[PDB]
Amino acid sequence: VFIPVNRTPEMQEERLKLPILAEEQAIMEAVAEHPIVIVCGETGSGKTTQVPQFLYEAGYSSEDSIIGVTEPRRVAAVAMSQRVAKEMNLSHRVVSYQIRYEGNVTEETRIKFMTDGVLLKEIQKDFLLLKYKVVIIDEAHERSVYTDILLGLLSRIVALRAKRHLPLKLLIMSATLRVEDFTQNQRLFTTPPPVIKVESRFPVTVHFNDDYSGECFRKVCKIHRMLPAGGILVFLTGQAEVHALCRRLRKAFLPLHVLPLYSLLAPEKQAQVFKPPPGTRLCVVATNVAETSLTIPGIKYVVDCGKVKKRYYDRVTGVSSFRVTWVSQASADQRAGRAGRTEPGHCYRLYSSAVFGDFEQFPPPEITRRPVEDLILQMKALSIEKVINFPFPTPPSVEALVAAEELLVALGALQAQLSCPITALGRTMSTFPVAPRYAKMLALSQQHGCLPYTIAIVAAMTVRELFEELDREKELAELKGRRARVAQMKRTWAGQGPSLKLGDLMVLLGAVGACEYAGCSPQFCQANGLRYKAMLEIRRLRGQLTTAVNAVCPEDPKMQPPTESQVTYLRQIMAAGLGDHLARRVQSLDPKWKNAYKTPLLDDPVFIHPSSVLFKELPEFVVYQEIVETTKMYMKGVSTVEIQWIPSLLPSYCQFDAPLEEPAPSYCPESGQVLCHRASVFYRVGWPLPAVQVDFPEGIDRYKYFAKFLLEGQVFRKLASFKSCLLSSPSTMLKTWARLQPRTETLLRALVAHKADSRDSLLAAWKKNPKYLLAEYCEWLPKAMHSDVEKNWPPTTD
RNA sequence: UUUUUUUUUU
Repeated sequence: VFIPVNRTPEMQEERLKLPILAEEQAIMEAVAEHPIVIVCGETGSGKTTQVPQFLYEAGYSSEDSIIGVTEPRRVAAVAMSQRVAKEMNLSHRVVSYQIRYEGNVTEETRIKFMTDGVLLKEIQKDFLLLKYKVVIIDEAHERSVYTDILLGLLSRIVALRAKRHLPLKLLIMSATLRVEDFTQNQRLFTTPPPVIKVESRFPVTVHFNDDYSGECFRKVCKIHRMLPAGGILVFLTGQAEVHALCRRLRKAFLPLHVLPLYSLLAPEKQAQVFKPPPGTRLCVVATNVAETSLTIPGIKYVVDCGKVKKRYYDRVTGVSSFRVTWVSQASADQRAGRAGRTEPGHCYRLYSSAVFGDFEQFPPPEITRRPVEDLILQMKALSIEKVINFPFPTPPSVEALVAAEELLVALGALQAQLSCPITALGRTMSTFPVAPRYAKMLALSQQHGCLPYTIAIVAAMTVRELFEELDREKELAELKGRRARVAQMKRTWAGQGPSLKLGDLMVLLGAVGACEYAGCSPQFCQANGLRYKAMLEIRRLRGQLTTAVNAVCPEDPKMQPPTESQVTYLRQIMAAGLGDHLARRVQSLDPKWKNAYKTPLLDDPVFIHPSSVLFKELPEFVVYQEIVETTKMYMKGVSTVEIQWIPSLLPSYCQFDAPLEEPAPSYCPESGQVLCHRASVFYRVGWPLPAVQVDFPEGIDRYKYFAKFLLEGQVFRKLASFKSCLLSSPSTMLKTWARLQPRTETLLRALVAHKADSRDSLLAAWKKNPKYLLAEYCEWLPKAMHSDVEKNWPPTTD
């Protein structure tokens, strides 16, 4: 049971400062008595660090059974692993972190810190989480997509483990007080788990009072002249406000060190905030990064916009947009908490006391605001067929769940309309750590040696804000030259000719290749307008994407430039990934459509993005990565599609009239199926598409054509020897002068009975009984031949 | 056709 730690005297006093220590036996008694415990403790409560220690003291860690702790951030995983390992007297062999592309875990590991996504991937490998006896899910109040999928899954895992008489304990740790979606949720936890509230210790003063930027300049002005020396933090909506206020404040200046903070800021400039100020007071203009991501020790006065920037996905169109709205009360309070963490602090809210009540208490969960295809593909891999049966803490919209299954079926991830389970292709995609669209690109890309190219493109698309912003006399020319420098570079990476057809996606590839060519130089990144932090993240992601692919397909990471054929094959892999994102140029009217494109998903005209390399080229068909609305509805991530590609690449999105007699249907040896040329038209828009070789539609005519090719020996080459001796032509399966011939019906009926319209279908039928078509096939040969046929009847080897 | 990303987990 009990396990020692050997506390050092100096860390003892610190540890005793935190409040949760008093309630240790209370939390440990709850954990023993209940299967699931919810621990609610504000920042500084020390719950995250100490609760794994308590359970370690109670002996939950063991050989097969360890304590796990899941976190939203990578940083919080590693940092927490280190702090606990030092707060206890234990090696990082015992207390470890696992994050995306780094590791710390050993058989010695008894407390494991991890990101929520890492736990999900373990749930894929073993759904029972046998290697865990306790799982702690921390920062549940953040309600990230992975916390939600984890909480719903673990309720089932806890149940499955319990009936196996191997109890798994789940502890849910929340900084905020409200857990209604957990306690009141009948589907998630049939019995409301006990809720433990831990108080913690530096009070925050809140002051209530068109453009939030102006008042903030005033507030920062008024505070600074008036109040004692202490850190100033201002929350602003976006980067340009941050820069507008910093330059404005620098112009304004007794002491003041002005530092702008935003997530994409260069890590060097970022770091300036934490270090204390050089007769100069600290005032930092920041986005939400200061609210959670960064903790600034010297801050004593915060000024609050009252406004957040968020990204909204339109379900009908699929389109994304960036809008500014009122903060949540919890976001408003948490921003205030930043003010007074190591001294009494001041929060001045630029909204009225009345406005604060108008705020939505809790921000909407991140799952409801975005496509959920990645999760459902994960859920389908765990055999969760009925998505609505899943116990979402907050369920996503119906249209969101229906859209996802439509996309995942369209990629081939989910089979077949009564149900759609994961496919073999869908199962291997589930392993890849990227969105299922790019996941299919990866699975599709295992050919022509462009796999590292596609891995690089996908990695460059998955990363956010690849290119440095560089926006908003002699100083303007320095900045303006940089833009022309980066634009010229973007064009240089994307060649002219077939290379330019890959467009923006080629520009990402050429950016990744050029960066790796210079050994990912920070000098190179600043020279060519690439972002250094993003480029490193690109490199790490390519590594993890390359290792994952090797698991699926047994077979030099930093690459060499592609040949023209490779670039066009890259175009086809990308178009197949982005099938739902196809636009056609308009030619015929309204002045709004002069250079526009039309996409079936939305009525409005869409345009190539002005910074895109395909902007002036304006090809007739493109696939876009995403559509973002600002002033117009713009296509970003654009690549060219050759119109004839569409039916062979995106057959699910097309509608074919009838199979064509000219050219006549053929048999495909690789597929094992009947092919035919079919004319097609895109589903909602009505775009005419040429006739191309496509699989023959399922139907009674398909069986006839397959039966013809089988008798000719094309389907199975063992039967090909007999083709000379057949009594009537194989052609009589389609049409015959001998109407009363029974030969053709008997073969066709037997084929229908076993749904044998393909090599794989018939080969399957021969497993269930290997003499399946023997009688019927013999009907087509003279009797003397029958015995030799039966002797080698399976016309398949193996 | 003319560029206006908040924040983060595999």
